[PDB]
Amino acid sequence: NMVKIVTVKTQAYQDQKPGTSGLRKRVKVFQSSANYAENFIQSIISTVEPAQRQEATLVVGGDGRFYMKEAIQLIARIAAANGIGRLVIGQNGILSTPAVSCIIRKIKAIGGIILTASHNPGGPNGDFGIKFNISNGGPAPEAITDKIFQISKTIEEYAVCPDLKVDLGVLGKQQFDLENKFKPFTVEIVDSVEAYATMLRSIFDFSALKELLSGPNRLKIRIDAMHGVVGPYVKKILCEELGAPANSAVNCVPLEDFGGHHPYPNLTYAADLVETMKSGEHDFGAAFDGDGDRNMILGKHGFFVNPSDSVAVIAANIFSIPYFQQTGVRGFARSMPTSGALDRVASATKIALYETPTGWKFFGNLMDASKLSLCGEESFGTGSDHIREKDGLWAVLAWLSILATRKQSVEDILKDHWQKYGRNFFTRYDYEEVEAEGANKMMKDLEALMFDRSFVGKQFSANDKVYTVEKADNFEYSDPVDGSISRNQGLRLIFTDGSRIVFRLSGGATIRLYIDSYEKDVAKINQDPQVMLAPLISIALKVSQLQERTGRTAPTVIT
Ligand SMILES: [Ca+2]
Repeated sequence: NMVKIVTVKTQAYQDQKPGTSGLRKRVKVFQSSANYAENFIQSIISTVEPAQRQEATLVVGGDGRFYMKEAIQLIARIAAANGIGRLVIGQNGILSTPAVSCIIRKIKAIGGIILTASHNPGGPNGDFGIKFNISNGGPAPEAITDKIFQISKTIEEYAVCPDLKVDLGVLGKQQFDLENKFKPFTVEIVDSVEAYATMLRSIFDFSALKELLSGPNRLKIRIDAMHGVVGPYVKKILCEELGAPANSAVNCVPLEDFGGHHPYPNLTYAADLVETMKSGEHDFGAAFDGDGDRNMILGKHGFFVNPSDSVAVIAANIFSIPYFQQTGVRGFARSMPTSGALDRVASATKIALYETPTGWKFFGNLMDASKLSLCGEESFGTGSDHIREKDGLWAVLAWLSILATRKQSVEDILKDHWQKYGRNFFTRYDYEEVEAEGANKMMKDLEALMFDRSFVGKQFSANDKVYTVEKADNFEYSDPVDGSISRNQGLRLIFTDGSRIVFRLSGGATIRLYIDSYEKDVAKINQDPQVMLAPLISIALKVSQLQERTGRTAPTVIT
């Protein structure tokens, strides 16, 4: 642990873009491309001014996928050589994305490097990702990721301590003396769960939750971490501390290949959990994605809570949670394609509702302005301003808190909610890997059609019901915090009855078609969703001429 600093000549790569969720490549790319990881790590660290490196701490950890520990060792060797004073690293390299955000904010780190590719498959033939978060605990913004990219493109050398090796498996402080450097390099290995659990212990009423989850008359739960990073969090918090029986923790051992499956929480990737819930034995089920910031919520018999409804239900019962009883509710937000269910709650309770373009930064900005308490995305995303990433296990404890106060089943809570606010039937059609020319033509033609002065007021017949266009545009957002203007964020068809159709191209092309059908009638709100959605789906396909432009007669995926 007495080690030399050396300078390594390297050759730059041209494709190392950090994106909004990190640099992601196949594992084999990282393995076969000389200094691929080294170059990128150096580029991140070179964004930190030399004068500020010794007093800086970086938080480092990841989702447990293959190659993670090797990448972490590399980050330590390079951080040390570059004069970064300290790393804080989760035991075994493990930290969920929400735990990283938690720890950065708690210890006032300059940021963190997260070894995750989120839900993407891992293993020797899978994907790997390197994500950079800054001092507010959230994703590095474009100005920073721009700078990292620029540096990586022309880098000709990096600094490294080749003989430095960190023991990731044992808790505590390891110090490294660097040759011809006065100050030591320090690594603190922390328990992967402790800080995050201590945070949750202050947010939620663990006494109430222990009462709910323990004993003969307990709420019966099945919580599926999909062999990813949230596993130990489930075991240590829900089972060990809150007393849920050990069987409650499903697929809660992190695996380097996530068990050979894709850790994304939806009805088909988490098919095993759904089949478990179908037996009527359990009251509540949930699944998480690989790095822990997405969640799916299930009730008895595998009743599916739509993510757009989940955030609305949490909003409508938000003072069941001690944190909000103390902060108050500062605002609500959803991404524009997410259903308008949250809006109904916000309008009725007179709380601001922010409708943002797709992406974290819009939520993070509003939170940093003390204007946003609770946010949701239709893509299984739920969060609050307790940190600056979405948080799947948090959403689960929010649901458990509501179940404890309401003393009703998941399905009955939703039925009561629909009765009170009306129901926003919702689905998302994905058309994957469509020919770009056809997708682009479809969008440009539709947008032109929508811009015509006569389009507003146009009527579309169902069947029975007539839909009337209230507004039609290509969504634009002026950020109230950083002043940026986001344009071309999705074609919106907004109907006078509270329903909407939205088309986006994904950022082969992917078309995402979102259908939001609002119904107030008692005779309609408990019908089957794809049946109730069929009229607007028909209207959407006809006005867009999607089949004509793409050759597709059906979506690839329906959620
Ligand atoms: Ca994720």
